Amino acid sequence: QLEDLKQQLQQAEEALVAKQEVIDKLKEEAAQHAIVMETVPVLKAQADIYKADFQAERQAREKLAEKKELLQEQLEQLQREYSKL
Amino acid sequence: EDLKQQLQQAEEALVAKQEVIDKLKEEAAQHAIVMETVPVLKAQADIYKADFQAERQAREKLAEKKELLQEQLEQLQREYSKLK
Repeated sequence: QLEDLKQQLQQAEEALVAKQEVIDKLKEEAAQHAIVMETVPVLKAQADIYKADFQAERQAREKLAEKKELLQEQLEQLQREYSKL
Repeated sequence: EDLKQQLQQAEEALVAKQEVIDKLKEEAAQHAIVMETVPVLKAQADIYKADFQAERQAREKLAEKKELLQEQLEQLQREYSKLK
């Protein structure tokens, strides 16, 4: 006749929570997905700070490097005069 | 008494729940793509930190040579004017 009038819940509830399955499975996948998502803003942060820091170190080296040969241009002309002893 | 006045709820939740299953899949999507951003972001970090450490090396290393260089220009200024 029709025994699935109020017997088709026997399939509705059998999927109804084989779907909160996926919601909980997914939800914990989401947990670890957002943990690795925590990686990138820092990795971005490290790149852009270490580039700036590298540039500052170049600059400061440069600033030092001029003095190294400026000061060594003086040892060539003072030492030439310590040649006629 | 068979008035399924509650299968209309045994599906208003089923629907909500595959609704949420899908919101998750699109959320899981945008994650899975940005997860690709990482070998690149690591590669740049890895390098900007390696090179930055290297410049500190040469800056340090250069600062040392420079201070031996004033040690030669000084001990020479006491030595050239000890004569004159």
